Amino acid sequence: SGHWGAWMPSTISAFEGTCVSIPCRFDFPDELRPAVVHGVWYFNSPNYPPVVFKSRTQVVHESFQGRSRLLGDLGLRNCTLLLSTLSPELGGKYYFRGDLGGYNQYTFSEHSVLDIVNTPNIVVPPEVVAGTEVEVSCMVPDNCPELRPELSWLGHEGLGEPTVLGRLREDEGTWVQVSLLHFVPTREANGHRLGCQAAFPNTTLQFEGYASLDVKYPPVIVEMNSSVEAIEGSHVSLLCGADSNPPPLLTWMRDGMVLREAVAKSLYLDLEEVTPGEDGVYACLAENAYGQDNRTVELSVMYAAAAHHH
Ligand SMILES: *[C@@H]1O[C@H](CO)[C@@H](O[C@@H]2O[C@H](CO)[C@@H](O[C@@H]3O[C@H](CO[C@H]4O[C@H](CO)[C@@H](O)[C@H](O[C@H]5O[C@H](CO)[C@@H](O)[C@H](O)[C@@H]5O)[C@@H]4O)[C@@H](O)[C@H](O)[C@@H]3O)[C@H](O)[C@H]2NC(C)=O)[C@H](O)[C@H]1NC(C)=O
Ligand SMILES: *[C@@H]1O[C@H](CO)[C@@H](O)[C@H](O)[C@H]1NC(C)=O
Ligand SMILES: *[C@@H]1O[C@H](CO)[C@@H](O)[C@H](O)[C@H]1NC(C)=O
Ligand SMILES: *[C@@H]1O[C@H](CO)[C@@H](O)[C@H](O)[C@H]1NC(C)=O
Ligand SMILES: *[C@H]1O[C@H](CO)[C@@H](O)[C@H](O)[C@@H]1O
Repeated sequence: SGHWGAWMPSTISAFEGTCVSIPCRFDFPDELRPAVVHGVWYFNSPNYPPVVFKSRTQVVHESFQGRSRLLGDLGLRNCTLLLSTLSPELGGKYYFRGDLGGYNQYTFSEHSVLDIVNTPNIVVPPEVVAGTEVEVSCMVPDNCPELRPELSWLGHEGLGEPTVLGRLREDEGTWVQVSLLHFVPTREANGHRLGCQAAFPNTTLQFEGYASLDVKYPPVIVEMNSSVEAIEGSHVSLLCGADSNPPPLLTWMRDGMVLREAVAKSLYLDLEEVTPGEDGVYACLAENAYGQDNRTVELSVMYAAAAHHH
């Protein structure tokens, strides 16, 4: 109580070409009773930081000229800063310095890191599995009073209609715009391109961000031979194809014995000089981390080989 100190969000973000208001409050010993309260805003991009604002001499660095103005009264312990027409160069650390005349100048420790962005924020859970309810969100910074972002999805036709949460508060007292997608994805939703757009009315500013859904799903054996009727002594190739994400482990088996095994989309089982001893049921097993599938095929050597003398 009645102490040198400041209060501002450690981090804050805004769209390139827009504005940002950095909420700021500072305090000082009440015993001072200054007739006039002065202040200085400094900028550190990565020992001579450019001056954003300085009430004393009204000096403004060229990078901030006509792009920065102090909001709120310093006499009311309110050092809120507005930065306008933002460009990537303005990204960095901002800190405030109090000046109550005499030797009562004070550079406050707490600062604010401004992040300037050009794409909306799409949040997708690290593991998306088919058959489970999934939430996807588009987040957008909302710290510009003069310009409000309109949020919209791109290529969301198969995922259902969005649910707009609106302006939400995050930590440090900053704001975001959030829109949601709640859906149960099938295997078809794998690779689906998801896009979000942040547009500002009465401007030409339009920001787009895209992401691709990685949908995991169990194997479905889609390629499989029908009942094989082979010629004596011929060559027989059995093919088992499987569709899964991630790619499946394919296993050819007969009589409880693994004939061939490989992590692939398709797996061939080659039988040479086919004899009646090769007759029987062959099984193809497909499995990944999310499920399994299996089919069988009966091999029948029912065609006698013709003699071959020339
Ligand atoms: C330190 O000083 C700073 C600056 O002096 C103070 O910050 C200001 O505080 C005042 C309150 O004293 C605020 O003024 C209020 O603003 C409210 C804003 O809400 C409406 O107005 C907007 C107009 O641009 C409008 O966008 C908004 O949303 C509408 O549009 C959206 C899309 O267009 C849509 O999503 C919405 O649903 C809605 O339709 C609202 O309608 C307003 O409601 C109040 O009546 C009052 O005017 C300033 O905005 C603050 N300025 C800044 C830069 O933050 C700060 O409080 C001081 N600190 C202390 C401790 O005193
Ligand atoms: C946006 O509207 C403001 C007033 O609300 C006006 O000053 C400005 O010129 C407009 N910008 C454009 C590009 O029309
Ligand atoms: C099984 O099917 C694959 C692909 O359709 C084919 O290449 C292969 O020759 C077939 N096997 C037999 C014995 O016909
Ligand atoms: C093959 O799949 C069926 C269900 O599709 C299952 O009941 C059976 O146990 C599976 N067989 C093997 C060997 O995994
Ligand atoms: C600011 O200056 C020093 C900082 O410790 C103290 O005398 C006191 O906190 C004052 O507010």
